[PDB]
Amino acid sequence: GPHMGDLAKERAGVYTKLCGVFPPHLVEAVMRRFPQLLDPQQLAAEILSYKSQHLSE
Repeated sequence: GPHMGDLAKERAGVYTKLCGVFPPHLVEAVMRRFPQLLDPQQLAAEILSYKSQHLSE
């Protein structure tokens, strides 16, 4: 997927729901991880690891 155009519609709705699944500081970050894949549940998977990696003892 070299070109871009339809992704705008996905990220639009996806991000909207992200506000109800995770905070902005997270989404805004994870969004950089999957610049080609923007999903409500998918983004959750990445965050699950990102958080666990920065979890106290």
